[PDB]
Amino acid sequence: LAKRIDAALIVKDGRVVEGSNFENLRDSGDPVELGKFYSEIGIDELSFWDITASVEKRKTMLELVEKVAEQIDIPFTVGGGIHDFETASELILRGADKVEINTAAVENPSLITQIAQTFGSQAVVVYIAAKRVDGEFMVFTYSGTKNTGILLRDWVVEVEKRGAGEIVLGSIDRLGTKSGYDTEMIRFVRPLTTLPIIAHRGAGKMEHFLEAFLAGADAAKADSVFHFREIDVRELKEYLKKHGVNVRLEGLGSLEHHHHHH
Repeated sequence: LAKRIDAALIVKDGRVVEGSNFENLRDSGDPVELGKFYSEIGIDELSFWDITASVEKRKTMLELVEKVAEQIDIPFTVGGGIHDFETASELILRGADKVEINTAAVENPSLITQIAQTFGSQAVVVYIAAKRVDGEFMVFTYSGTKNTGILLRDWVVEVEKRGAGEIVLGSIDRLGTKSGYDTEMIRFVRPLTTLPIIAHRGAGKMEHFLEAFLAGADAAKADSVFHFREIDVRELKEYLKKHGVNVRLEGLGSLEHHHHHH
């Protein structure tokens, strides 16, 4: 019944892709300052999703993880093309609370178990990109481009069996949309796993988060809707609490310039 609000930042070469509209920041495209800003206004957890193309990706992600852990105190996940145990191991040891895998786990589900055996299930996030194909939810890999022919219902069960800690459920059918989370897909997955389910893609307004939690999501992740300020994070948490959703609010408070405190 406790619910989580997460912000995700897509990063390339240590930069926020397409930036943000927070001109109060010294550099609105710097993922550490943006991430620290989110942790101060009330985001519960962060995801840093790297799309660095060329041969610099591994070093780039280790450098990001290093800088994030030194400045940021809320949990964060790194993801985006993490392909084996040694890469994931390096990133956790460098300071990431959680590592997210997708394509590599679909192709080699043993990878889930290998990470969880050393670092515990709570360190493992599996991102599942799913799409309706001929009346069935399917799993897509390679940045949503490869139909694996694997059914979502089968993969969710296998992901829990292999030892993942939580699932991010990203609806390709909502990619870039603003009409709501894929609540039908969330409801479809909810009876199939006891793991935390994190909704991703489709958020356009505050009411969409309420819908996702009524559908059984344990957490809701968004990116552009926060970065370009269509939704204010504190306003969202106040709205959710007002309508009965158990979000984390008492741990915040100081954002209205209330007198002074030395």
